[PDB]
Amino acid sequence: MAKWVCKICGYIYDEDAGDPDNGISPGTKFEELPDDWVCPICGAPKSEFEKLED
Ligand SMILES: [Fe+3]
Repeated sequence: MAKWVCKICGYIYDEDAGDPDNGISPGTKFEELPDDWVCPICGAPKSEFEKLED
């Protein structure tokens, strides 16, 4: 699945890994993340992520 980078800190949200420590099971697409999910490292909102795709 896709990977998205936090433009502030460089954390990669990997849809295959999810973010289970913050309530997100593996396989959750970035668009399916709750509106108040933030970067687990720096706290940036979803708006600050970019999909790693051409
Ligand atoms: Fe971040």
